[PDB]
Amino acid sequence: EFNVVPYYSWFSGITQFQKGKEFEFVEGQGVPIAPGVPATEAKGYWYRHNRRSFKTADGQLLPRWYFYYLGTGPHAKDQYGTDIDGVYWVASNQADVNTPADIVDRDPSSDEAIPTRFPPGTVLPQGYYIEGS
Ligand SMILES: Nc1ncnc2c1ncn2[C@@H]1O[C@H](COP(=O)(O)O)[C@@H](O)[C@H]1O
Repeated sequence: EFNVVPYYSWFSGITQFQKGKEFEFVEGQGVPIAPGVPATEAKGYWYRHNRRSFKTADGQLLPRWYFYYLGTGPHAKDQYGTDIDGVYWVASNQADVNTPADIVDRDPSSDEAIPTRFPPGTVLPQGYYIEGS
């Protein structure tokens, strides 16, 4: 949850459930599927939301990552592929990463998030759960 309204991702998040496993994709992979989007526009980044829990007298949420098309979201101005903590860049090999994706953001009610799905052959990062799946 957010005490500051986030930029809305077109897609459901990917949640870490095993500590220690790194968030990664093979180069050319990792852009979630949206109907009608040309592969030339399949470029962007996953952004890590660190989550924080409140203290109890019991006994820790792990991060959840959200996808943003290139030139959108909280890192809209950062260059593709730049080392930034909490940003993981992904792109189809059809995409030119020197230009922002031609994709207006999501919301209001207008559209709900698309459950995150990847094409056959995608190496899925172990230790992460794709929300919606
Ligand atoms: N920065 C964000 N933080 C939390 N939720 C977001 C964010 N951007 C968009 N959303 C939408 O809120 C829902 C949470 O994602 P998920 O719970 O993993 O299914 C998703 O449908 C998101 O796309």
